[PDB]
Amino acid sequence: CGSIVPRREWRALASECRERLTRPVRYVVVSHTAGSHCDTPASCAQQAQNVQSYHVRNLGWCDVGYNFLIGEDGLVYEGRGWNIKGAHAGPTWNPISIGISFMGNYMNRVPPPRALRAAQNLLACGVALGALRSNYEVKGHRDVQPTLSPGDRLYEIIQTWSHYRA
Amino acid sequence: CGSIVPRREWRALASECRERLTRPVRYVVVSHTAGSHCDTPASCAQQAQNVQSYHVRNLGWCDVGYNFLIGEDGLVYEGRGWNIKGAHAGPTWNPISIGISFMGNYMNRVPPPRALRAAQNLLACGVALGALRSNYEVKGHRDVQPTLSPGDRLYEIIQTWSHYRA
Ligand SMILES: CCCCCCC(=O)O
Ligand code: NA
Repeated sequence: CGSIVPRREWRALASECRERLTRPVRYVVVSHTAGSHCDTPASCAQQAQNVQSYHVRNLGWCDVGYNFLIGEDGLVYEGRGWNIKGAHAGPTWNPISIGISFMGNYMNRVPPPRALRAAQNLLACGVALGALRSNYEVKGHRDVQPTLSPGDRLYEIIQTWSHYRA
Repeated sequence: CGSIVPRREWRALASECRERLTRPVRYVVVSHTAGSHCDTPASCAQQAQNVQSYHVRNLGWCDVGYNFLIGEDGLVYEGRGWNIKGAHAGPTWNPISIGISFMGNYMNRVPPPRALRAAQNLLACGVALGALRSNYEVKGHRDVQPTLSPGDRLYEIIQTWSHYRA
């Protein structure tokens, strides 16, 4: 639960986000970035920077929209974290969910087991902290918004998860 | 609790080790491999293979001697794990300790924060599982055996840890 790459370590611009989530949060929404893939701590720190740059500079958002990002390096990158409302699943789901995004496009490829392990351990951590309900529900991005996110291959994997609910 | 690269994923030779540790284990001994470092899941899986090869083929040991290895990629590699007696700290400490080894030489270098985080969260996981006592003690390799292990720079860092006792 303490094995998250913190904001400063991936050279994140400072957050301007103020809106808080109400703990414990019932929902996890799993997205993909549909961005470049990365499989080294060096390449994934850069990728998290690029995603945040797009969201802050181009979209004018207070921070990277996701609560956490997942690298194919098997590390979790701190986004808005447990306590700050994300921008990842639209205005109905953002206030009542944690958004975790796998960095890449998983339409025609899977994240490696280390990426999946990182995500599953992140969610266990959320329960332990009281950030997530013990009985949290995992949704695919496409289950709550019109998108291919989180990609067909990754979507089929999260459908098998104990906490998945269509 | 927590995330770990399992034996099969780093292509480990099958273990022949049978001798069990008595849970909960009171002591953690921190070593270095004094070997080549690695900072990618690909390079660290190979490094764990190389360390195990040395221990099994050359030293004739039943498995890699460490209970867990720590990569500069920020991942933990499963060694003998929580339940099997290691070969890392000699015949007095092996039966009463978990041996975790940072892959590299930390005489004139520190492990990156992600490596240190991985190790600290591995130990929290051990407590959560009942593998380690809640009041476990961290020892440097050099505190229980005549060696420079775990290297001057890493030794100075583990001296600052909550559970460290010389
Ligand atoms: C606040 C909860 C921390 C629990 C300790 C085990 C963990 O690393 O998740
Ligand atoms: Na002491």
